[PDB]
Amino acid sequence: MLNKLSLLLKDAGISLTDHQKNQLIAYVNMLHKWNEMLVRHILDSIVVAPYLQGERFIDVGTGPGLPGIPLSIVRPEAHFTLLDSLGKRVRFLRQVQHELKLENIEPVQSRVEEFPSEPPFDGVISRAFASLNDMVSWCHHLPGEQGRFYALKGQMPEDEIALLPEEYQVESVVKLQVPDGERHLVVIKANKI
Repeated sequence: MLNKLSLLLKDAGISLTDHQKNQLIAYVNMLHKWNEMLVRHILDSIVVAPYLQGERFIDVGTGPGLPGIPLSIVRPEAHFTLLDSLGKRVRFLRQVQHELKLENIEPVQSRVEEFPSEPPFDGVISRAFASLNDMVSWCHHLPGEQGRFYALKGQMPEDEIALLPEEYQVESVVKLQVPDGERHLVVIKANKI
């Protein structure tokens, strides 16, 4: 009830068509039934949306759709595959897809490998892993030759970056100062050859 007002207050800086906001609104009512952390997860997912390069993305271990759903709402021209191992989450995501009438998402049940990934993704995102290294190791088969790994951290993840395999490079780090509210988006790519 008061979650929206807070979310509206936070969006101060991000534009959103009434349509996009209505989908977001419905999503919060559905997510609430599924269950201030919620608002914070929705906001984080939205602020990062602009930095995802490409048109084909996958959210590994999406759960009830975080950051996946909020991302699909604010990036209508991009396609988001929402992956989870538990059919219960996938079924929820399908309801959401129906309620908000999302046309750019694909709820799919499968573990990381059980997933085809025939046609590579431009971007892989996830909040299910303990560290950057874990994420890249588990999702390594997903990004195209030019695809990227996106991870949202709080303070500069110096140790985790240092623990990244030589075969992977931090292409960029986006320090976000909006909201404490310290946020760093790490963009990783596999080194060629």
